[PDB]
Amino acid sequence: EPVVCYLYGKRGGGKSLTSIALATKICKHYGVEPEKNIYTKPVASDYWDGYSGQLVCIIDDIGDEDWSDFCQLVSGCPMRLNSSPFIIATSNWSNRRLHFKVEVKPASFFKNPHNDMLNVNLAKTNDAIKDMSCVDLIMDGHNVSLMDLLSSLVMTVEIRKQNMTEFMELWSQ
Repeated sequence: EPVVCYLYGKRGGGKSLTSIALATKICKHYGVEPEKNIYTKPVASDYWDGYSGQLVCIIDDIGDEDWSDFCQLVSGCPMRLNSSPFIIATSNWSNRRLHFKVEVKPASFFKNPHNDMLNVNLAKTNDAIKDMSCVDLIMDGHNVSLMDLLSSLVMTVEIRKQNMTEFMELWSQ
């Protein structure tokens, strides 16, 4: 049902900021108010209870084995009313359906020297927040931009907006 974008990396490495940036860019793409269309909560069995139709859902800090819990959340995702929400998951580490796995770490210039975390002040002054160029996004082995990721997610949604998945299975045999 839902396209899951899976962002992982070290604490304070930029995965959280990126999840929100991606979330709001998804909302802007679809002509929708971000502050009303981002449902973000730490992973938990009652994650969906407070949900009320936000376009984008963020499932945070998938740690303490939380992966079985998060697998349930995806399989049991509710519907929307435009028909699935985008799902962004964050986690310290990586690791079967249609998904995007993206490692998030600071771009070399913006890695804090004291700790290997993201220097958000420096990214701010360097106008590197708007496009999240302050961050390295690593997907299928290579660096990718936030807009590339957004564009890829939106396109595969448009692909599934058609009702082709059955035929694509057939065509793929």
